[PDB]
Amino acid sequence: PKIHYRKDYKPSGFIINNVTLNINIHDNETIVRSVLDMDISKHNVGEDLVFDGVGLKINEISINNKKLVEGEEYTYDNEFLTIFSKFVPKSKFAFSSEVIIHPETNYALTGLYKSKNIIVSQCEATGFRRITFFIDRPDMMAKYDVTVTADKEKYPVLLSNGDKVNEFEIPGGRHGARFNDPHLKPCYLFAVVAGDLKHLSATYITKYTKKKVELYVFSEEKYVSKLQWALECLKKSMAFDEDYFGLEYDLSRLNLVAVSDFNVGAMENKGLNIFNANSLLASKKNSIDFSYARILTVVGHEYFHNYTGNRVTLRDWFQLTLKEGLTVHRENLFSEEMTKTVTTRLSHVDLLRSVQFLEDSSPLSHPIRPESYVSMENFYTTTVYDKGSEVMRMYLTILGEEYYKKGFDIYIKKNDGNTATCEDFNYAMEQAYKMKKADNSANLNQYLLWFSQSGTPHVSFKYNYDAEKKQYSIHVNQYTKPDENQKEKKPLFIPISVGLINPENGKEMISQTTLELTKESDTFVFNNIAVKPIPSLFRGFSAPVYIEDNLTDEERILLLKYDSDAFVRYNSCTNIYMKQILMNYNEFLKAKNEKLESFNLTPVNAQFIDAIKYLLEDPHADAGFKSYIVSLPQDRYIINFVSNLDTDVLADTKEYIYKQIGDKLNDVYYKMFKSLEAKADDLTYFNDESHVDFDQMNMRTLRNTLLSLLSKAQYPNILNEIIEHSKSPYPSNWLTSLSVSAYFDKYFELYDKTYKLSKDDELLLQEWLKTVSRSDRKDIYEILKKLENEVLKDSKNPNDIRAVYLPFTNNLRRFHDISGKGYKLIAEVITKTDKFNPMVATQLCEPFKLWNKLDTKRQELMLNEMNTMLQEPNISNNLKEYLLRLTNKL
Ligand SMILES: Cc1cccc(CNC(=O)N[C@H](CC(C)C)C(=O)NO)c1
Ligand SMILES: [Mg+2]
Ligand SMILES: [Mg+2]
Ligand SMILES: [Mg+2]
Ligand SMILES: [Zn+2]
Repeated sequence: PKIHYRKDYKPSGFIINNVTLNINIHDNETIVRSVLDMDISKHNVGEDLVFDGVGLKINEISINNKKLVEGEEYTYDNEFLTIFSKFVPKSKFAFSSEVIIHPETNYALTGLYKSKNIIVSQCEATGFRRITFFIDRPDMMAKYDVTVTADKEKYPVLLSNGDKVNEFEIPGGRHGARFNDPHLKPCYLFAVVAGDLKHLSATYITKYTKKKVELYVFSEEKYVSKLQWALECLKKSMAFDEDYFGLEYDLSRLNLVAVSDFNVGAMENKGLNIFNANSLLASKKNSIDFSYARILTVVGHEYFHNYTGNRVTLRDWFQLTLKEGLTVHRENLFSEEMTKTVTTRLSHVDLLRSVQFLEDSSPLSHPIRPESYVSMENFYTTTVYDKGSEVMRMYLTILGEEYYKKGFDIYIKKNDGNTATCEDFNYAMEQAYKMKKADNSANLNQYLLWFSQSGTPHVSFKYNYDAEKKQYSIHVNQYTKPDENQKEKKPLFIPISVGLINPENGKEMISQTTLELTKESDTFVFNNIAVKPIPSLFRGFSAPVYIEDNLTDEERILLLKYDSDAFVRYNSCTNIYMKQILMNYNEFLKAKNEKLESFNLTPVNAQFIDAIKYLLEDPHADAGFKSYIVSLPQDRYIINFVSNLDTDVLADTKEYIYKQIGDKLNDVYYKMFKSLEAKADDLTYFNDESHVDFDQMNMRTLRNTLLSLLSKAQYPNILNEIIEHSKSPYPSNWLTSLSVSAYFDKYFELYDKTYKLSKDDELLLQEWLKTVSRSDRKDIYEILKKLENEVLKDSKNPNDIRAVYLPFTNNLRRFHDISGKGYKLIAEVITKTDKFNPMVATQLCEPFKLWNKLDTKRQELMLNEMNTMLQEPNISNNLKEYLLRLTNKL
């Protein structure tokens, strides 16, 4: 395989200053004419001029109006256009090409493609080369003049980046529009859209310079009614970047556009952000609650890239985390601010410690700045994004808000209009650190290990209290497991946000403080500690690590009830559940393997259950928080703690724990389910697509979590409640009625009822598909076949394929059926999908990432299917690299 290495970065021998494009859309072809105004750089050594260009049909090639001929002045192999050096000018020159491409058959959704009746582009990372020839790498920055032409009836709205400088008619019922983007950019930020689009618009006035910006949001006509919340979230995003970061938008217009067929969430093309419709479009009668959160985060994310990615871009793709990690951190800050609910930060932590920790213990483990790749696309990972965000967030923890803001401003100004590297960011943060420490010898050189070292650190603690001296010590150790990336792991700079709780009264004993652990181990000592405390460690989840608190369950319960920090409270609960899960798992496992006729199970701690009841009954405690405490840890979290995991044993473990707690709490759960109804399902704001009450949404979440618990329990007459719930105007509620009815004969009636409610809205139907797919049904395999035949059919829409299959893959009992039939079904979907969309096929590989954590029969079955996929003729480079890495061959 062709391997690119971070250390081998070199600047190009060429410069592209201006790009002038004419994109002429017709029914069965698009013609792209492109002039590149180029020059020779100071790094040039008279090399051949090599352009990326994939799947292009060449009409003509010229340099300075001299036609070039295949075999004589150039070669083209369908991937690279090579202009022999004799024909490459030695000073400024014009390169012209005209190629033909076919969006109407581009089902890979990269380059220029058709999504329903909209023509749209996706260029990040390597898509621009599928539109026209270029030196397709992010350090090749240029200014763009783009003309789009098309049939006017079919494609009345034409957009590209930047200012629309002209619009004109063309004979034969066509028309054109010309765009000028004045900001230098890499080609990955180019976009064009053509469609029969409708819009909502508003004018935003910037805070400092009072610049008028016209905001447009666009969709197909059918769904124009679903654009309003996106527009509001854009206004919120713009205000937040002004208010926190002092950053103002930099063009007269910003367009956001929803398309039905999109590989991921959205894309930050300058002035022309393009979204998966599931991440831009909602209405309260037609969307579940989680859509509102998702749109807020994704709009925010793309908007924040306008500085972190666009105005300051990447030197090379190994720097991906510099824009994605930093943008996710900005997006998280924004979301926390907008929602004002503690469950926001918790949700980010839950995702990291489940999916990202799994990745980091897998054969796919990489540092947030990888050292190599074959397909850069396989590095758009939860590591690069979510661990990257936690690495970006630790700078804020270490510096505090004022000095963090200073460092960020150093970075953003210094590198404006240019490329940057992770080192540039660390250098800016290090300038702030020196100022904070008032010591120009302080440095953050150790911090760089967070970019280069893979794997999750393990941090463990020991405590000692001397009552005569009123003196308390916290001794801390860190360990990272050696791996394929580093055989010897070095200690990191780990910030440990800490409090100390008095167990006698539940109160805070110290000003919160941040311990800076820089060695493999260290002991932090506190004086004037009046009684033995219970430590409150890694407040806010202050570093991306495995925490071993070495606390008793009695101490954990005291923190769950009385600590101030939502993460420590949640983590203390998590830890009590993990101790129980591992103990019961081992009990069940021994019983199974020893074929015992009788055995014991350790009961769930009765004081913990009493604590759960106390919190649930507190009318002043948070509804969202409550929903986390009655839920066991996610399976992907649990599996980080078990080797050779028997998934059936784990399923039996979780069922036993849930049943123990419900046997004590179900009546509490029912009383709460009823008592929360009035406030949860209040219709204030039901017609207001500009405002969401996130606390009220967390109440619905709690109700729906409780309803699931009671339904699984067969609580008496709960079917009555399920049927009433299916009549609620909130889709979150009526789709929950379908999933919780899985435990009853009424499931197929609710399946039909909710289908009819869902089938006329593309996105609501996809949410119905997910609801069916995750249903806890013994007959799930026959239900999947019914979805395939009756609803999915031949769809190539990634959202339809993902909706049908991914939730089902999280069904611990059924997906991991010891026959292997679950593994076979998903492997067939992967292979099928790879024939037209390699990026989506690699997404669908997700359940296989934990293969080497499973018991040896399941390991063998997963491995069999992975190797079968690898044998498929014409397997994509994306899928083949992924699977070779995952199976320890690469
Ligand atoms: C964790 C993670 C891995 C890969 C991709 C994503 C995010 N979904 C997106 O929409 N990502 C895009 C990538 C573009 C190249 C489409 C993004 O970062 N938009 O800013 C998450
Ligand atoms: Mg082609
Ligand atoms: Mg997010
Ligand atoms: Mg469709
Ligand atoms: Zn992004």
